[PDB]
Amino acid sequence: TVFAFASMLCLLNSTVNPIIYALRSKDLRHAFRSMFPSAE
Repeated sequence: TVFAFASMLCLLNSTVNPIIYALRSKDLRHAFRSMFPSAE
C-alpha cells in the first residue's frame, strides 16, 4: 500500500517530521502517542 506510505508521509511527514522526528524514531514517536502501554 505505497499509497498509505505516500499518505502517511504527506500527512505524518509534512505535518510533523521535518522538525525533530524527521522519520527515524517517528515509528516510536506516534506509536508512542498511539501504542505505548507504558506497562514496563
